[PDB]
Amino acid sequence: EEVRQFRRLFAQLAGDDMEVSATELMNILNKVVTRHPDLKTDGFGIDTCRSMVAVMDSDTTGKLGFEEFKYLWNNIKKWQAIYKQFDVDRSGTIGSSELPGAFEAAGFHLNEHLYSMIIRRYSDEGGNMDFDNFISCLVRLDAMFRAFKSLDKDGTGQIQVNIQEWLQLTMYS
Amino acid sequence: EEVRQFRRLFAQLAGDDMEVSATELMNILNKVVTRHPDLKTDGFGIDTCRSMVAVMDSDTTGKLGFEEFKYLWNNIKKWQAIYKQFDVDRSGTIGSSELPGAFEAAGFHLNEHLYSMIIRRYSDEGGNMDFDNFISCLVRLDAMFRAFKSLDKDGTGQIQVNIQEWLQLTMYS
Ligand SMILES: [Ca+2]
Ligand SMILES: [Ca+2]
Ligand SMILES: [Ca+2]
Ligand SMILES: [Ca+2]
Ligand SMILES: [Ca+2]
Ligand SMILES: [Ca+2]
Ligand SMILES: [Ca+2]
Ligand SMILES: [Ca+2]
Repeated sequence: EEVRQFRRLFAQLAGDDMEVSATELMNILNKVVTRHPDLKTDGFGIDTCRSMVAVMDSDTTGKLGFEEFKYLWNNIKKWQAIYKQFDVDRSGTIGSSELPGAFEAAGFHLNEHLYSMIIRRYSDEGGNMDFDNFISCLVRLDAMFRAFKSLDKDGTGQIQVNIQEWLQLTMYS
Repeated sequence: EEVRQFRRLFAQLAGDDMEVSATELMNILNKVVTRHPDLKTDGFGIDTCRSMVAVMDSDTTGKLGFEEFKYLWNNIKKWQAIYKQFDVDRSGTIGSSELPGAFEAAGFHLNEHLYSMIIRRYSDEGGNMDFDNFISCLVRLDAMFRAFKSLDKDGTGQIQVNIQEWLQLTMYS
């Protein structure tokens, strides 16, 4: 069964301390993207992986346990499919005019101002976003959405935080 | 005069569009750290530089204007001196027990929980933080402190933000 083998894959990757570190994540992600040249990327750098691990480290162990990893992994599989689905011109990258569609297909409805911010931070000089940038952006985006929602359970449209919560949320990412 | 030559240095680095991009920043920072082997680092990666630029891009031009760059540059000079001052064992890295002193010397008084979060995100398996990590952490930390303060001018100890402000603040960094 697929479930059983994924479980084994995690155990194999996590190794000795049984959790996946940012370095362990980087290695499996780069080794996997290489098998997909149709996904333009300069690779998953260590800093990007430490950001993805932190944002996914809900139990604050510093690394990814099975569930955290499973969630991340499935999200990546889903976003990888979307990435290719919306790269209509086969540039191997998500361009400025393909981004809104890709994000909305991933379940994220942002506005013009937010999209421009995203492009400025995760896209290149030509408004192009490669695969590792696309994936890390969405991992972070999904996480920031979840964080806001969990802090606004009554749906008031606003959250209130002190400096310690603020720094924990913004720095550990 | 030093002021005049720094102004020229910025103009030279910013080039054609007269602002310093993340790539332009990365290049000058790496070319400068190399002249200091006493500063252990795997170098300033592009993703780290895009994070530093975004967090410093107060006018949201996507790049660093003279003032933004000047502020960043002076901060780095100041933190570089502190980095060496507190690396008492000359490991070329700021270790777990040197961190609190370094940060407090930089004007940041955090608590145990915040420091542990920092170590988990910016230090290595051995609790060691290299130069590029140290600098990018403080750039971000200083920025998150300023952002909170500007949103809490009455000093109530809390800020209240909607989802759009939240995402702008957390994603553009
Ligand atoms: Ca491990
Ligand atoms: Ca964890
Ligand atoms: Ca495309
Ligand atoms: Ca990239
Ligand atoms: Ca420029
Ligand atoms: Ca700017
Ligand atoms: Ca040291
Ligand atoms: Ca580093």
